[PDB]
Amino acid sequence: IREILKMGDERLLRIAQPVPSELLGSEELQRLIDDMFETMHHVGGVGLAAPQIGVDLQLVIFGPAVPPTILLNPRITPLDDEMEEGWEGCLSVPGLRGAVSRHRRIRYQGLDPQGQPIDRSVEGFHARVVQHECDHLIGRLYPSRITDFSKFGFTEVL
Ligand code: NI
Repeated sequence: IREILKMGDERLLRIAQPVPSELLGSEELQRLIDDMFETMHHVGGVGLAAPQIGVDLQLVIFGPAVPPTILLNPRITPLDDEMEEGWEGCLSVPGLRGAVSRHRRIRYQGLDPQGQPIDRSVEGFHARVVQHECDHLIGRLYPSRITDFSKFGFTEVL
């Protein structure tokens, strides 16, 4: 159970480095992956990005069902311009929720932990989780994507 970094920490604002091919299939990576699974489970997240536990790598884990997925070096492509508002919380932003507008429909690509391509087109909540998780790899937390501040508040008030 590694510590979740909280908003204010410089390490959540870094652009993350790509997982070098050398780590693919490795004991080092598998250990990092299990560390993130324990931590994500101990605090009840549906997602977690390696920079939230201070690990500077393009690696997210996630999974209204979404499959358990370990996604490395991702790239997102919107499939159209349709956008959609939904509630987001973040473990690095305890006590708060915002409404955020994201692409309704995305393709995502990257590598599984063995080096095998991932390639998926998804919609709705599955597309939201992935966009949320990949924003952490470019140093972005949801309050920086809010355009309607009437919907930003403390979870106990909203
Ligand atoms: Ni998050």
